[PDB]
Amino acid sequence: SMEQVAMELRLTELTRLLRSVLDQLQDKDPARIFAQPVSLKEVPDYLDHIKHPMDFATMRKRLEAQGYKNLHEFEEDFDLIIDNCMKYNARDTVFYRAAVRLRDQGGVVLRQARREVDSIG
Ligand code: NA
Repeated sequence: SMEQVAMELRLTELTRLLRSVLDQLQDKDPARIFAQPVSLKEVPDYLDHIKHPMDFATMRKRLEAQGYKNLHEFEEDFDLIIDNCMKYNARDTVFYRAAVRLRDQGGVVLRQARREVDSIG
């Protein structure tokens, strides 16, 4: 049907906006601390601590599979990256600190993306 295509055209444009959002968020992690999943070979106990791991490459594969229905789902994944890090790592570490900064710097970008999504559809 013609409805399904118009929907697919919107999902596609939502994917195009979320791609740009993802690039802007990832630019706020120049150290690439959140680039890739936490290594289970290197932190073998990680899953005893963190039940839902997340990272920017894993978000990217979901993004390109058009697996984000809306901005809320996308934000959930971003928040996981931050919240996981802040639990596993103590306050006085470079990792915890990198998350706090990513959160603060990401808020501006997510603020405007919420307006652009409401505004465009
Ligand atoms: Na902790």
